[PDB]
Amino acid sequence: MEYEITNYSERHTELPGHFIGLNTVDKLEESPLRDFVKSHGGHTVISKILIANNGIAAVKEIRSVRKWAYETFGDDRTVQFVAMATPEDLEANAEYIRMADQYIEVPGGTNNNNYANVDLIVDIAERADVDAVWAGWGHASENPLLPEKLSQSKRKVIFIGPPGNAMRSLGDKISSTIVAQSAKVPCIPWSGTGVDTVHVDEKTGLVSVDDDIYQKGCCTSPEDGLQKAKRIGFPVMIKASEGGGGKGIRQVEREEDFIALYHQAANEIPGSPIFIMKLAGRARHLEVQLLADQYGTNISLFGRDCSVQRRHQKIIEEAPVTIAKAETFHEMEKAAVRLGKLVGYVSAGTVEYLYSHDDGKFYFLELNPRLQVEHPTTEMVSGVNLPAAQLQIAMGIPMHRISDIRTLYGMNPHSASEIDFEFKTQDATKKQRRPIPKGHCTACRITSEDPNDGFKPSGGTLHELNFRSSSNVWGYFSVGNNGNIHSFSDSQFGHIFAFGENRQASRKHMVVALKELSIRGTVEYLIKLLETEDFEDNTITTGWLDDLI
Ligand SMILES: CO[C@H]1CCCC[C@@H](c2ccccc2)OC(=O)[C@@H](C)[C@@]2(O)O[C@H]([C@@H](C)[C@H](O)[C@H]2OC)[C@@H](C)/C=C/[C@H]1OC
Repeated sequence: MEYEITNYSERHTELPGHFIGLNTVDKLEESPLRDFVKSHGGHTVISKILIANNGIAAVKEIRSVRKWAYETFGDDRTVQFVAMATPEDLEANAEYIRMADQYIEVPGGTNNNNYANVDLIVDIAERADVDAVWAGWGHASENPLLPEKLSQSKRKVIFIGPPGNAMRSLGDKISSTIVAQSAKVPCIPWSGTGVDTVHVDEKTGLVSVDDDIYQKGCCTSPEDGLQKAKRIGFPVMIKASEGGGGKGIRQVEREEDFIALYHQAANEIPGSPIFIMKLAGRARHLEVQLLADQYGTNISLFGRDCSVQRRHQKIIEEAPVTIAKAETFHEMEKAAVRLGKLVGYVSAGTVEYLYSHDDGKFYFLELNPRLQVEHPTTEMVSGVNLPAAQLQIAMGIPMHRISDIRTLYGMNPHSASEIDFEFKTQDATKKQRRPIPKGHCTACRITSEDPNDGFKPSGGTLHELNFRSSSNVWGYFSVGNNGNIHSFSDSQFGHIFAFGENRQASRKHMVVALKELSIRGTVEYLIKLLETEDFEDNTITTGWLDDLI
């Protein structure tokens, strides 16, 4: 078969070498896959992928890509998958291992010994002679050394995700906020407000902040920090930029406690720079789904509202966002895009925001440089197969030649016409359709207890739920093997996704599914949360669930 043609050869010359793989279209024999990549403007044929993950992540990657492969080439194995298999996963007969076209055994224990071990991943990538590695979420997905070492290999292995430079462009909290401010993204009042000068390596695009600028947002002494705190207004947070987890951080309610608490945080992470920031109160946590190709094009795929949290853990999330005014969320989308373009982002990513419904303002929190477990919420309302889009982007195919994206913008999916994603001109508004979310999706995190008792557990590590009473709901529970904290566990986590024509409908469908599920040997509190007046009226906040407890 033939396709409409895109010639991006000039643009290919500008791309950093780490984007280019070994099997480039120019020196490759004709084939369905090669023809597709070439005609669509891509540079490298990715026909074999190593999955540096397990559980639901590995299963989702395989199913999403194989579905795209089948729809596109009539052969769902056009792009092969190699799996990494720990003794724990092998012993549990994990589905992803059985699904993969091939697999390689790896050491057990915590993930630093396997799925998150960069050197091992690179070694296996070479041994398996793969074209690319997909990490997804968790494990080493956010480790810049992964794409860097993969590209340094003589096998020139591609990373299906953002480049190391993009991940590094957003360093500690201080450097990260300054970069955001340089991209004109509103940030929470802090000791560095106004500091927005960044340095971009004219050759690598790596974004950094010179020491003389970085220090502009740091405290020179406890007394200096107090002065900065007074200006910002109490309560504030004292934070050591090099702080780990919950160390090097202290909330200050009153001036009188500042100095003492400053030393407490400083002493936990000695020598670390310290910055002051206003304390976020009960508000909203919104996310913008970012998708970027290798040619500077960053777009948003609407967003998600994950305000309902417990101990900072997302429990209930929905897409698209509805609490914010349409134009205000569009501003969050645009700011996310500005940031993505600045750090040279590529692939899927999320920009998190703090949003106050009382005054309608929003503030940057962070950019998670990875695809998230709850991504199907966004996939459902946008119609975009995200793992397939990531794969095409990794092959060098531009945003406008990704079929699901063309469909989202109301274009003929077979056409090669350029798309103006910013709708800047009358011509663009004439040939394109502004994306509109299709329906609504509610996602709930669910937990289960399946103690390891010697008895052979139900085969597989991904237990799927096929609801008999609901038509718009799907869910799963997964055995947590080889985590960073637990190599195996009695507890099992998962998610349930429910679709509806609108917020009320998806909510209703979720409740119906949960009730059906509750007829099994957990989700009882979820049903109550979903049927509360506050949730129904959408008057919840980031502190809502914690206040109920
Ligand atoms: C682990 O694999 C599960 C994942 C299900 C995720 C929930 C489900 C859904 C969302 C909301 C409500 C109900 C169900 O989302 C979907 O089915 C949609 C969005 C989606 O993920 O389907 C997958 C792809 C075509 C693509 O990525 C995307 O389509 C654009 C296919 C491969 C389905 C795989 C499933 O296995 C059969």
